[PDB]
Amino acid sequence: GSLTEDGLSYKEKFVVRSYEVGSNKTATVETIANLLQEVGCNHAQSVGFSTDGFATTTTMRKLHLIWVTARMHIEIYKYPAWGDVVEIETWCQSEGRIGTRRDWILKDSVTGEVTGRATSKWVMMNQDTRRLQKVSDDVRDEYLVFCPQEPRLAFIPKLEDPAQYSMIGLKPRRADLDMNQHVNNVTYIGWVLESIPQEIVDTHELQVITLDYRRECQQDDVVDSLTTTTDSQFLHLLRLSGDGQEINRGTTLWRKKP
Amino acid sequence: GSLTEDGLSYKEKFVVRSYEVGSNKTATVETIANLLQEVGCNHAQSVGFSTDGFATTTTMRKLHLIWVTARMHIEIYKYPAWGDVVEIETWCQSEGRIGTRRDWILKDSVTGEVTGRATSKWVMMNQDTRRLQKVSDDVRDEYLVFCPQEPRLAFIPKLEDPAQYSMIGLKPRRADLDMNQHVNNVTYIGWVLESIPQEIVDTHELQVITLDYRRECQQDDVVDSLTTTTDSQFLHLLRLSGDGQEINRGTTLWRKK
Ligand SMILES: CC1=C(c2ccccc2)C(=O)N(C(C)(C)c2cc(Cl)cc(Cl)c2)CO1
Ligand SMILES: CC1=C(c2ccccc2)C(=O)N(C(C)(C)c2cc(Cl)cc(Cl)c2)CO1
Repeated sequence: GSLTEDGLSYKEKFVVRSYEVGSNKTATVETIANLLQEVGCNHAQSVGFSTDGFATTTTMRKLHLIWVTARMHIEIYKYPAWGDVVEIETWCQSEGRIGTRRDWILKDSVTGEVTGRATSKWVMMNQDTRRLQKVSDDVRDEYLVFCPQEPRLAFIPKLEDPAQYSMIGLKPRRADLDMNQHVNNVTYIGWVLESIPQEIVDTHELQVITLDYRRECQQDDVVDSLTTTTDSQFLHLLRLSGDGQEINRGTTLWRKKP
Repeated sequence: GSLTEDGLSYKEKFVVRSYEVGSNKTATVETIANLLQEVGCNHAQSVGFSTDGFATTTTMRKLHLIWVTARMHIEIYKYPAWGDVVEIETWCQSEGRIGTRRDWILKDSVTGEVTGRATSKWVMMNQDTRRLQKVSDDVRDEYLVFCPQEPRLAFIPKLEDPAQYSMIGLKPRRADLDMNQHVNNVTYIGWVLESIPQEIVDTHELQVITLDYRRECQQDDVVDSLTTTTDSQFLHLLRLSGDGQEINRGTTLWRKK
């Protein structure tokens, strides 16, 4: 991949792999989320951020601050097949003192058609206290020149008991942990979807997913995935085993297979 | 990637991805096993096999047979870092009537130094009955021309109760199922390693894994991973939760970091 002409966005091509696809021989939404993160990480490395975190700025490192996902919104018009080339363009925008927003456009590299779009909201957290805080001038100074400064946009209630559907006792595997031994953001997507009935997954494609991130799942945590029906639309809640804390809430929109 | 000069092997380069690495910022053994499968799948497609199975020949389709892994043996000398370029060469050889053998060599793309090797034995079976079939002349005729004909080589007891270590209630998620709707062969590797104590994983690197595949885990099955100590060496057993039907047995060899 590489920075675009103006150095304010980053493009990368990916060949969809045999193990990245599900029943339809098309990329899973988990694969798409992984590719989105990869092109985001590669953008960060191309403008000189260190590999030790997600675009931790010098001052963020001294103050023990990290970027964490508040929200992820993905819309897929067409999932690319095994062996297809997808091109993903990504950029990051400052959102004043609240945090940063990373956006993505997915294209079929052969046709140039837009096959999907994504947007994510990231906030700053003290890595030690897990408390959120406003982006200071000092931190913004260290990344604003890498961001388009005119707007460039690619583009949830709490599930009530009883849930219509559930998948309980979901556990992180060592493969779900990133370099920092934190649960990968993409695992949460997989967990949300686990409580959708197989009959829906077998006959529908996921068109839209919106996830709110409340709290991390640790390596030794156990998670329950809860789903209620609200094209089919669902409301989602991930919470810790034992009526523990909410970790995620979300919605999905599914379209009938063709 | 592409077929090599003589058309009897396939090479592909991979740039190791951010999410493919663990603690040391080097590729997981699960990532390496996935890349091995991918370069194997891409070889199959380059010599004309369709995506509907793992290199199902015309006659295998008529007889309702598929290739399944009987045994996987991987040795890693050096796990490549995030952003490193690894080159994998792969080829397939007939094993008389027993089945096929796919081998892999992993190299540092820049130095040509061999960083790993793998070999796998694959057998023909009806997925539903699990009944094994010796490779007939008619099936061999449909793939032998894509294989080197002279040998080219890249290069287990049942755990007794009680196991020293265990991880119980392991269940496949939707991402663990392949395009043909069965549990990915790499999931079994992850499950085996789940019962290795954290203290070993934190201080050691996996140098060797040998897995014997006894029968498939279905989408709704629940698995127990059992490990006993035998450089540290372990014996491994994956069995169905409840009835204790054997799914896999294996051994691992770990070196200090
Ligand atoms: C400085 C910065 C950038 C950033 C901004 C402009 C250019 C490159 C990175 C950035 O993308 N950040 C976030 C947190 C959005 C990010 C997202 C992703 Cl999926 C990967 C990385 Cl590794 C990081 C925040 O901090
Ligand atoms: C015909 C064939 C080939 C084969 C033989 C020569 C050239 C290409 C494929 C082959 O590789 N087979 C196995 C089953 C070993 C294989 C392994 C892998 Cl990791 C992927 C595929 Cl998709 C299949 C079996 O049958």
